[PDB]
Amino acid sequence: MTEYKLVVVGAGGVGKSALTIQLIQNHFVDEYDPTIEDSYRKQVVIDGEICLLDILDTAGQEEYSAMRDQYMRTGEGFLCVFAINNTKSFEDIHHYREQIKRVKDSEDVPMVLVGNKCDLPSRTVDTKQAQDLARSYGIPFIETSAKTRQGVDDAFYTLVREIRKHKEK
Ligand SMILES: Nc1nc2c(ncn2[C@@H]2O[C@H](COP(=O)(O)OP(=O)(O)O)[C@@H](O)[C@H]2O)c(=O)[nH]1
Ligand SMILES: [Mg+2]
Repeated sequence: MTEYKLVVVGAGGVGKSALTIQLIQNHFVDEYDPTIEDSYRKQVVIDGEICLLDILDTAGQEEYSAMRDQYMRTGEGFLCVFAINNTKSFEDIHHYREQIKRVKDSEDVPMVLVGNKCDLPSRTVDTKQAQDLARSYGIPFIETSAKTRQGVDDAFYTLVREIRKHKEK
């Protein structure tokens, strides 16, 4: 069966680890070592196709590790994550998209913009802002909550759909 290599990137503390653990293990972790970068694997059914997901949950401390460049070169799709209560994390998104495009040496890279923590009442990044950004990038935008599981499957599954279309060119 097809294996899709997904990489989750974003500013520290936006919920990259919580989103992945919720997707893989169906539970909300409220504190996960922020220096730990690992890979998680899950078999899922997306649009009737059985496939395997290999997800890399990046950590900022591990960026200049020997394996980061391998997982970056091997990654087919990227989840660009920000938190809706973190204005700076949203403002940083452009750096991550630029880095991925630079490494892939490609303008068109399968990507999805994710606004995490949508369960929280305090929101400093409005949905209109993220929608405008994703539309200018030509990528989907999905609101998620690792706590309540809202949008978690949709975020990862859409990235898989983005990967499939890129393959069919
Ligand atoms: N309320 C809420 N808190 C979250 C959500 N996602 C992550 N968090 C919390 O935000 C903090 C940082 O999460 P973490 O996964 O370690 O972020 P990371 O540094 O990107 O890996 C942790 O305390 C999480 O419990 C969410 O969807 N809702
Ligand atoms: Mg983490």
